[PDB]
Amino acid sequence: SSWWSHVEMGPPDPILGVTEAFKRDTNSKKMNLGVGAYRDDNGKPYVLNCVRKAEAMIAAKKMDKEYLPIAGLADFTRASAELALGENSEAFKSGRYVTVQGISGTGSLRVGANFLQRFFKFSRDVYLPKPSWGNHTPIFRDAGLQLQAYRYYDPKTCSLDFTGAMEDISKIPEKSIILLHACAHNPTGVDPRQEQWKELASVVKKRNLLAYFDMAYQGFASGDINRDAWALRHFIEQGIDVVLSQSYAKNMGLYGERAGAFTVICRDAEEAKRVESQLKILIRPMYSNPPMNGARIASLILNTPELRKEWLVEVKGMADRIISMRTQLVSNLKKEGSSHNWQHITDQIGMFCFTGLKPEQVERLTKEFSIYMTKDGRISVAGVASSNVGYLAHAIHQVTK
Amino acid sequence: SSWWSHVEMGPPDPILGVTEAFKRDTNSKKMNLGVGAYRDDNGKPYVLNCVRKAEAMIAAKKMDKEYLPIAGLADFTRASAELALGENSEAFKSGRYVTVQGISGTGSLRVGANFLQRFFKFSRDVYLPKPSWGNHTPIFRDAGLQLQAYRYYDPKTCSLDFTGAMEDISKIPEKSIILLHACAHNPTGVDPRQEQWKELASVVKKRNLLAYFDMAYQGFASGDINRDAWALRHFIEQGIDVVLSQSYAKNMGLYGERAGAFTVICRDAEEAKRVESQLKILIRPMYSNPPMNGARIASLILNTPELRKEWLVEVKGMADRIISMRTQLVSNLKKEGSSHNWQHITDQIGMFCFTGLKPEQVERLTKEFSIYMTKDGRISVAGVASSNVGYLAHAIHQVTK
Ligand SMILES: Cc1ncc(COP(=O)(O)O)c(CNOCC(=O)O)c1O
Ligand SMILES: Cc1ncc(COP(=O)(O)O)c(CNOCC(=O)O)c1O
Repeated sequence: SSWWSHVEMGPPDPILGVTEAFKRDTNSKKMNLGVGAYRDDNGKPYVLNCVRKAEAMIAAKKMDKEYLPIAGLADFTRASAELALGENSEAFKSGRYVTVQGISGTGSLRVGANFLQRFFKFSRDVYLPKPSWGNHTPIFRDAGLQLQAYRYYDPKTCSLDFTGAMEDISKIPEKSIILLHACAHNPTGVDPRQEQWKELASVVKKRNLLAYFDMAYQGFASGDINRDAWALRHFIEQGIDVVLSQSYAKNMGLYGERAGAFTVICRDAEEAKRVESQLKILIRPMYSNPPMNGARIASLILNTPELRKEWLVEVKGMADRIISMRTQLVSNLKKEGSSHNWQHITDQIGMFCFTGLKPEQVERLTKEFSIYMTKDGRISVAGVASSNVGYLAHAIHQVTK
Repeated sequence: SSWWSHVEMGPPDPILGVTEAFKRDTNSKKMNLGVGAYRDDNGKPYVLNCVRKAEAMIAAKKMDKEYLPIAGLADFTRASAELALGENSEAFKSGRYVTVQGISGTGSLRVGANFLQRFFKFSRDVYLPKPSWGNHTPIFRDAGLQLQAYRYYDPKTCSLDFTGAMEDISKIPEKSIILLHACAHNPTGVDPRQEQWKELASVVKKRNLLAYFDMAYQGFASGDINRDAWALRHFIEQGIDVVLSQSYAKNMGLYGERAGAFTVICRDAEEAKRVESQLKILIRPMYSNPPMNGARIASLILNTPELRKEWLVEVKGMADRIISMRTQLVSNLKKEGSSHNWQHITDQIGMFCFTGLKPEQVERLTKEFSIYMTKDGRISVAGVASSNVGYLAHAIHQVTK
């Protein structure tokens, strides 16, 4: 009897645990469709061109490694607020925002969850779509709030349960918190239609609910960043003061460097100035100040005309390629002799597909073909190259056939 | 009445807030002796030679930016455990350790604080020296444990209150937690003497207290890393299973990149394997995985014969130079006509000096000479160059004279 004799064996990460098991496999044909991670068309991890150049200039500068303020790099902070909101925005123009550099999306999400825990005096409840990205549950629980749900997907029709959503949303108690994904819903690939987004807005506004936007895939739903941010900005200008988490993990392909941000839209420049201070008191006893590299790459890109330009060409190339792969998937499916309807595959947007495979089929896939995906049937199409689309097709067919 | 109208203006960081105010000053002679941060002898932020080369090789490799496991870079993890413990160690030889890459010292400290909160079933109390590094209070409080104190420094004699320490320590309730600094006590510069460390050990062991070591300055107390780790290893081999936080923020001069680690010495390889899993469940809903750059630089240095070698030459050069500056300080003091006793200046070890200046003197210093330090009278000698030792001396004298 030791200090830790009572500490039991906790299970591997639902998602993250998929790269683990993937690593270990000896099949030369294994494919990791586990986490939303882009592979170029050789299915080689891809580092954007503009990032490679952003690193070169920093390099060249012979920059110091001195501690960054508790809120992060001013320049990255400010440039993110902008990417989120648009430069014309009254919110942005007026300075009624506070943006803190955070530990990528996951970290922004959590500083955010702990901020609310601490200053959101109106409710302990955070309402999450059904289904949501797995980590939302624990981020929120470890922070100290309660979890609730609003109906989102409908597996019968492979899309948005707009009447059911509208119903749960309409009954959320005034002033609770609700998590909405900005675009490329994870895990479903289904997003409200402009029109729907206008309606959600109304009911959100009407119930005076605190809107919390998870924006990890901006430029991944349509190949266009301003378009992707539509719903977000439509809210704020409808008079909704949101909170949001942003990640550069996928759109900049900055994954392991970890760069993200957390923002609060307040009412004044003075309120923003007051929240900033508190965000900083909260963040100090956490990790004191954040990782400088990712913030530095991104800020040079966002703030360098040519670097941003290149950035959109290449954020465009990624969205497209995911599209050719969806296309081609469906195609081989039919070509392999698939009897099923694979329309959702090319219907869905973002990095994933929500295929509908049942667990024994997901399991056989892993075991017989070395194709690694989460057991909810979600596969990352992000991860498919011209070279293995055939292989996935076949596999999919065998196990389904 | 907004969401955040009730959120008040919290004060600037006690330490961190000193770089802020420093930044803003227009005096060409301002000096920032606020945070423990090394400046070369031009008093220019210094990036070690071996780091500059570590970056070059990574660069050259054209490494990917893919997500790292929840526990960090295996290689950095393992190499830190070693730097902490020594390669001969039974602890290390046997694998009864779990090391998680964390968000520098501050972050390791907190993962650690939350781990305890969650699995340390024996007490909610963490006993901190008097005085301790400021952030210890809030790290620990935000995590959820209670704070307590053991007498440490004695301002009458400018040293260790060994009878008072021994007394408080001897009365700590069995199984509580106690934070001990490994070397270069922050803020005092006073460390137990080998002999004292042997005695602390006994009373710790005897009371069956959970020893928590904060090791942020290894190679800063003596210019020698193995020596610096003496007390730490002496504990474990006396049968004490500790927990420790390590930082590479000062010894690698990796400040803003943020690389650190948190370790638990358990009883077996299987227990270690069980704690690892739980550490990872805890860390996932936090920041999902940590900043890859610092971990990558450090691991190439620690694990490259030539890179480590260079590393010690240069960790030796930093300790030395801090010594010449202390020396010279005292010297000018006398030369400026100082009536006081400045023996503690050269008596103390590490990055700081605990000068004894009262707040009105600290204040005048800031205001008349542009010398920025914390109000506890602590100055970072780390920060003095051959060029400004004269200036500090004078200043010190004026305000003291
Ligand atoms: C919707 C959503 N929000 C937020 C995030 C967080 O991403 P990051 O922390 O990498 O910025 C992700 C990241 N996902 O990919 C990795 C995983 O499941 O852990 C995500 O899908
Ligand atoms: C004793 C001690 N432990 C732990 C730490 C944490 O250092 P880091 O998080 O930079 O690794 C420090 C860092 N101090 O310098 C910066 C500050 O006061 O915030 C320290 O002195």
